[PDB]
Amino acid sequence: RGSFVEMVDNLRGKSGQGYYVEMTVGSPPQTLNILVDTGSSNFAVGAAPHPFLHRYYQRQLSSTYRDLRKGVYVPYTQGKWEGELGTDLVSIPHGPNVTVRANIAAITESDKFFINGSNWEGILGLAYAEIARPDDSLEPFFDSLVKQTHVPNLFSLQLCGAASVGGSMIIGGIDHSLYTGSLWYTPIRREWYYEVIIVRVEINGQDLKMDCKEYNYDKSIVDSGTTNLRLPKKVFEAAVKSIKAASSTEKFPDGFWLGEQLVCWQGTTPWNIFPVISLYLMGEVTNQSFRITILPQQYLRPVEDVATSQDDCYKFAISQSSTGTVMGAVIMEGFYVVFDRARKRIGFAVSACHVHDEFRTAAVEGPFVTLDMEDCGYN
Ligand SMILES: C[C@@]1(c2cc(NC(=O)c3ccc(C#N)cn3)ccc2F)C=CSC(N)=N1
Repeated sequence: RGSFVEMVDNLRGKSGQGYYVEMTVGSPPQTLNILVDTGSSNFAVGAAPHPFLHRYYQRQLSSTYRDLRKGVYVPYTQGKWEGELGTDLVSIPHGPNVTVRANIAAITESDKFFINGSNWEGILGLAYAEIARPDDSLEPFFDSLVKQTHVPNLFSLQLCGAASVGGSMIIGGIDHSLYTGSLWYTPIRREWYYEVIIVRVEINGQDLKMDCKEYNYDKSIVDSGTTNLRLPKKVFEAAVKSIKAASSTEKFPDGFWLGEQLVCWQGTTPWNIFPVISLYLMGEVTNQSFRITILPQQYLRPVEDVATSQDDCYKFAISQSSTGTVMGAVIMEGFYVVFDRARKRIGFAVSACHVHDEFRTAAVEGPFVTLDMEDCGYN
């Protein structure tokens, strides 16, 4: 009840490949590493020997498997998985001491879904039923967990990272050792993705003076399943233009800002020429907001596997989007993030583990006065 020591440090991963938790599926239990994804709502796992997979769900061995006799084709903007739907017994060894009958999509075909060299063989969609495939009748895992057990309807994520990353996913609660200062809550605007409303943006304290509605076009979401802070092209333009201006003692190729090239130094990174980035999020109270600030340490990520270079090369991990803002790993790694489903809100605090230097720190600050925040939501 504020201390979940068993669950601390239960996230593992590799830079650029995401965070995974260990899960078991079936009877007797088959252990699998499962990507933690707040951007989708399906629990889907490798079920055939795709050569990139360390292991896979073997239904024939599970005595508790049930077939739903339904299939599902799930495409993304590059590329896809296809699966056979069913149920089985699932548990999280370094999570609550419980077993749950949940929906499972057994992946039988894919393209560009499994990553070569990755050490995970499935995905845990933790978002809501509205975006479940094939439809909202297919209950997501977390919903099933809460319904069948006494686990409270809340989880929290401390994505730390830095070739291997680490973190904690606290199921059913909050662990206070994971954050400093105070949690600040922003409303979940609708229960499909974890949608939130950005009401103001600053670069090094400087506003952007954009219609806040632009910031949330057509959506702003919190997503552990994406690396980048992804922005709508308009906001991206204004953002980069400002980041360029804040940054203009060094010249960088246009391709770097566009994610088309890496930039390398040899630990001689001029972190301090790079501005901090602040997003004000709708608060809990009318005309009240709060501020989250990330460092260049978050949006400039080291690219490990460059055979062609002996130096330290970095990627600009702020990119343009057509699905609205994606608050991904670049954002979340600054913070302890509480997905308070019970109260339709998302909490942020400074991560006890976030990476910084002796000059600037990731911050969560409040309160602020911000009028017309409702007009910031897109309809
Ligand atoms: C379901 C999915 C998805 C997400 C991912 N996630 C990742 O590979 C990934 C990689 C690095 C990081 C980080 N940090 C997070 N996620 C892979 C496949 C996939 F289909 C679709 C697009 S974006 C999203 N939220 N989830």
